[PDB]
Amino acid sequence: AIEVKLANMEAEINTLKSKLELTNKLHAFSMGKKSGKKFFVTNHERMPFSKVKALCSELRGTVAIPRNAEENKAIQEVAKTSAFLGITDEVTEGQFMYVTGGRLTYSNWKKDQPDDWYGHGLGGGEDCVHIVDNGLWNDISCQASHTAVCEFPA
Amino acid sequence: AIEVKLANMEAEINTLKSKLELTNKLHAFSMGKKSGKKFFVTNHERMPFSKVKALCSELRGTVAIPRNAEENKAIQEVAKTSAFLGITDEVTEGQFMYVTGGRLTYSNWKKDQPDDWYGHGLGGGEDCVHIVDNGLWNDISCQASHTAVCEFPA
Amino acid sequence: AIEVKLANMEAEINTLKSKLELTNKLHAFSMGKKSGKKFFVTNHERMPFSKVKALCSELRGTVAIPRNAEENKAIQEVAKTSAFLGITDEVTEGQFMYVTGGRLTYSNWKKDQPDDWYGHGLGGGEDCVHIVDNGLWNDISCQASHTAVCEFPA
Ligand SMILES: CC(=O)N[C@@H]1[C@@H](O)[C@@H](O)[C@@H](CO)O[C@H]1O
Ligand SMILES: CC(=O)N[C@@H]1[C@@H](O)[C@@H](O)[C@@H](CO)O[C@H]1O
Ligand SMILES: CC(=O)N[C@@H]1[C@@H](O)[C@@H](O)[C@@H](CO)O[C@H]1O
Ligand SMILES: [Ca+2]
Ligand SMILES: [Ca+2]
Ligand SMILES: [Ca+2]
Ligand SMILES: [Ca+2]
Ligand SMILES: [Ca+2]
Ligand SMILES: [Ca+2]
Ligand SMILES: [Ca+2]
Ligand SMILES: [Ca+2]
Ligand SMILES: [Ca+2]
Ligand SMILES: [Cl-]
Ligand SMILES: [Cl-]
Ligand SMILES: [Cl-]
Ligand code: NA
Repeated sequence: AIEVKLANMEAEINTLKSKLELTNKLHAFSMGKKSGKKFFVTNHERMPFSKVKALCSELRGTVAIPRNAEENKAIQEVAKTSAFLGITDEVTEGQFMYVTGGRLTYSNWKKDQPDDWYGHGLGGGEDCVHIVDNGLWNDISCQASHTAVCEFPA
Repeated sequence: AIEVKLANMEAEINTLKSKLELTNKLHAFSMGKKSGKKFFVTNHERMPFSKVKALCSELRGTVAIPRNAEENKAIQEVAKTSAFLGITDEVTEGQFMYVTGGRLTYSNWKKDQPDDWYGHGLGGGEDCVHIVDNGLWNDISCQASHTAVCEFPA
Repeated sequence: AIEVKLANMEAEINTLKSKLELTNKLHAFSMGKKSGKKFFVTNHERMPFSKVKALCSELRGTVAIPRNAEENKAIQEVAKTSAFLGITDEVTEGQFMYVTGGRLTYSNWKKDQPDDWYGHGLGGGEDCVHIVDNGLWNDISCQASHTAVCEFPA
């Protein structure tokens, strides 16, 4: 009986694993995930960049990053309002990098941006990035609060 | 070795438990749950209060209860139509109580309400409570059908 | 030792089964599944009929099928755009059948449809069906791309 029960629990475990995989697949689908496309999700809450990174990390995803015009539009649509992007120049001023490492391969900066502005009064300049009107990018204070949009693999 | 096999399966189970918790957190996030805020959800189905309590309990949740003006607005936005609240004066006419216990702390009654109206000729007065698109409360018959909105802990 | 651990593992597995069922129930509820009604879900992606079938099947559901005017309205509500239905006459031209088997009963064809049109130039006639804007049906090429909408049991 002991070995028979053990073999059954292995089957129970494998069955639950496939069932949870199905649950995740269905959830992604109902939330709009498209075939061969990473999917962006948000709870529409505004918060400082540090909280956005922690929260997406907690969800096993990353802070949304547009790699091309298409993805930039996808993120804009999900957010509906201004959201943070996983891009910053905290490591080297003026040199924007993906929070997930590397130099930029695509950008959609607003005219006269990035300008590492200090006038906001929160302290320091501007090392974070958010997507504003018309999907254009603006460098903004990481201390500022904007929409949290997380990314999951295609 | 059965002991090793058993240890290995315990580990597999712990991983599934972690993945399921992740699934639950992502679902809430994708549905708009705010940090430190309660999670209100609805299927937009109107039904008698009895139905709503049973439904929310089945989901291990409870009928939505606004504890302040903020939450009242949040519930209003999710329901988008008239929704029952987890408040009734069924036990003792005149003394409204939370379905989860205790005397009302916050309220937002409409003018001329509660009137424990009997004119609905549906049987008895009005011992339940529902919200209107305006956000104000009105006592209504528990036998009437209104939107089901369940809440989950912050 | 061994037998006690096995008993606890059985218990751990059952609580996991229980929690997963609850996750599935909550997901459906939050997506709008009405009591005693089947529930329709879509990711708003357009794709050839064979892909829609494959996808719904992967999710343990089937391509949406309107069995009456109410369900037809429900499906158009969910689709928001032209979507394929689980109905075709691929087996025997002129005799529409449900993908899950059986001859078509309730129908809601647009005037002058079905017409097994060839002029589309995709090759062959029209053996699939899609619901357009207004809820009416049209036979269309199974090779054309339309919104994927899956249904799950009441
Ligand atoms: C939301 C936004 O774009 N803020 C920018 C700020 O980052 C800075 O560039 C400033 C320059 O004066 O202009 C503002 O409009
Ligand atoms: C939706 C609503 O407000 N219903 C109320 C009803 O509860 C009762 O108070 C009645 C007075 O006869 O007035 C109605 O307007
Ligand atoms: C979308 C739609 O209704 N397409 C139809 C097509 O199926 C075929 O019937 C054709 C014949 O003139 O008319 C088109 O309007
Ligand atoms: Ca079993
Ligand atoms: Ca900077
Ligand atoms: Ca700037
Ligand atoms: Ca009473
Ligand atoms: Ca009363
Ligand atoms: Ca009243
Ligand atoms: Ca335990
Ligand atoms: Ca045909
Ligand atoms: Ca046609
Ligand atoms: Cl900064
Ligand atoms: Cl009553
Ligand atoms: Cl065809
Ligand atoms: Na979900």
